[PDB]
Amino acid sequence: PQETLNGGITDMLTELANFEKNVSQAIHKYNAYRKAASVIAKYPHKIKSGAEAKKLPGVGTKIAEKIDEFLATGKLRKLEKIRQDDTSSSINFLTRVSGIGPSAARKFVDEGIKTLEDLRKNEDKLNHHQRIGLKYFGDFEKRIPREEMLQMQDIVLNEVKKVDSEYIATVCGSFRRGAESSGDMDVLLTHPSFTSESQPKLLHQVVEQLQKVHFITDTLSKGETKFMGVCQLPSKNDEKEYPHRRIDIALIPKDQYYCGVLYFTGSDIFNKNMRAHALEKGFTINEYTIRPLGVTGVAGEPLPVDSEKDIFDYIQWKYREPKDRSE
DNA sequence: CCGACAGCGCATCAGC
DNA sequence: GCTGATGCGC
DNA sequence: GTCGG
Ligand code: NA
Ligand code: NA
Ligand code: NA
Ligand code: NA
Repeated sequence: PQETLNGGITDMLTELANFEKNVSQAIHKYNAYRKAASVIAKYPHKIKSGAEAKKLPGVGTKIAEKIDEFLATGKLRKLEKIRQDDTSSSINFLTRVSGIGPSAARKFVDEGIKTLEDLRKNEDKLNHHQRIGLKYFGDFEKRIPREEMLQMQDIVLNEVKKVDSEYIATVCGSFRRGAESSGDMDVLLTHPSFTSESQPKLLHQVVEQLQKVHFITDTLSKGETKFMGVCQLPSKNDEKEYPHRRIDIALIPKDQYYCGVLYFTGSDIFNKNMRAHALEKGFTINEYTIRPLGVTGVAGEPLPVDSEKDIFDYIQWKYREPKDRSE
């Protein structure tokens, strides 16, 4: 629905969510507020009272009260107060830097480091990830047009195949469901040589090649199975340079690849439904495998999965195009 | 009433 | 030095 | 903060 419908309420709950996560370090309250904000964001009527809102799953007594105060006064005293709070607002803000979580943000503010400028001034107090996060603070908050995602995909698929044409790489996330923009790029990689029962350089060789053609520009973390870093499309020679983007690359055993593609394609709501449906059919589906459940609930050995559809077939679901997995 | 609310890789800390 | 915990991100 | 065993 139009954001003007209940935007004031959903904005309020999202702000409350952020303070719970970043300042109070109450992750479950953060999630409670987010869930309330989502269910309301989807509600196709302008809410007139807290009681009305309380009918929606995830909206309880306290949020109903807050909605009543917001409807009557156009604000919430508690939120107004924390907004103006120098320490709390700075803590909340610093967590926007990738690599600075609630613990680091609190420590920085405790010692008088409150702004990006302060961070810029205190490099030796930042770890590698945090320096990269500061360096690209603005770029990381920008979204990526699908057209750019397509150019990025072109490069990733090309270089992967160049390293070894037996690699399989899939760009997942909402991009794969056809979204018009992305927050970052999520690449799942496999190779027939690598199974759950079977090399510690399969990922490295790919990351290296992407660095050699100057696509990958920085590394946040790199192990044998997961890479997280930064990339940038080549500039059109005279055109303004593209923003640096977050890209993750994960190596997954071949026998677990398609479970991974399904999972990381989502959406999150689709995943919940498919997993439920799988249960009532006597299957357990997670990120890695689908397994049968015996009559007393004992999980059997993972079943053979050679495609996304193999998974749909097990639980008697008709195959669903990623474009159709909004829920 | 009171516990669940996901789980795991990687970088780094804390303890030995 | 080694192991396990913690912070962080997803 | 909300849900539910
Ligand atoms: Na409710
Ligand atoms: Na952060
Ligand atoms: Na953040
Ligand atoms: Na080849």
